[PDB]
Amino acid sequence: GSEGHRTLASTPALWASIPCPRSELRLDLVLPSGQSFRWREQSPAHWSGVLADQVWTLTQTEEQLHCTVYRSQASRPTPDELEAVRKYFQLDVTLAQLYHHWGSVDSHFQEVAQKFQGVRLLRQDPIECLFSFICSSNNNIARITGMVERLCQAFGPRLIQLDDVTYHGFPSLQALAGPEVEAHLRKLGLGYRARYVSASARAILEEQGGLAWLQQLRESSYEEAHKALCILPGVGTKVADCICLMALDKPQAVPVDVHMWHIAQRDYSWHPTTSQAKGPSPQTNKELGNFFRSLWGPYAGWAQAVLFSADLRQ
DNA sequence: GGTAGACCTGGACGC
DNA sequence: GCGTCCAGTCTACC
Ligand SMILES: Nc1nc2nc(Br)[nH]c2c(=O)[nH]1
Ligand SMILES: [Ca+2]
Repeated sequence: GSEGHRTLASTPALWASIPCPRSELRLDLVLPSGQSFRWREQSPAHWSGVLADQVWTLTQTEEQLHCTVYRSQASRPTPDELEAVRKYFQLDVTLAQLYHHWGSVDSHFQEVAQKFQGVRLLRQDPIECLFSFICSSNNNIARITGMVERLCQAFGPRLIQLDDVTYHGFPSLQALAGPEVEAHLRKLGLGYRARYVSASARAILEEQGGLAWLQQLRESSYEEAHKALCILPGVGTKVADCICLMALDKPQAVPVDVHMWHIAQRDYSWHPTTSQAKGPSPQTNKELGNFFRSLWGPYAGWAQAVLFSADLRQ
């Protein structure tokens, strides 16, 4: 009853709502689609994960997003805590206004969007977002998900346990920069990225100026932010774009990967024109990004999130 | 300035 | 049951 993961039905008094129609958000289309890797549908239509250093379970009805938080006396999320959720899902951004616009200038988008509504971008923590995507390169979402879980279990603060699940906060820079981290990460199965994580944490803490340097890029320009991130080991064009779009408030950033290349070729008959290469390469990937920006506008990265999410569900 | 190949690690084929 | 193919970043040499 009071044990295990909560469900809206089981612990009624332990849930607070926030107005949000499925047209503004679809948990099942945002949480497991490769933006954040820390949410799990422990119970049908109920997603659990760490949000703002606390564990939460979320579920939705046609017009409501139901939230419950596990902190001592179990109580309802307060108005402030709920505000943290609104911020995570960037709810001030009207997804219906964006879909209308993109669909107005892109007939193919209008078509896909008609069946994949509620795909918006999570506003993530720079650090969590940075190392999670360092683990993403040349990998698949399912594997990346386990790597990130083992990484947080081994180096992150222990939060609380529900059923046989112990939740952990994302490791700090100091922890990731500690001694022998790479070796431990390799036993955890991160492959060659184990080096990127260790090397990137130290680089940030010992050469770039620490956490302030990262949290800073958020006020800088996409052009600025993207160049800086590429300095870090394991952070190429894609990873840096994912970070700019999902954690540094650069909504025009467009991560270019195998999925976006397939979407470009199959749904737009796109081809590189300013570059000599016929396939993926540093030059062609940059062109594709510009292409999608030119097509969708200022919030091109968000539109990209819709097609990418839709391309996974296949 | 612009490419071939190696990288870790499993699922998903295909024979 | 096995050898490939897949889901980006970094460097050789150009
Ligand atoms: N373009 C793109 N590539 C990605 N890889 C991962 Br893993 N997640 C994403 C994403 O949201 N967009
Ligand atoms: Ca590939």
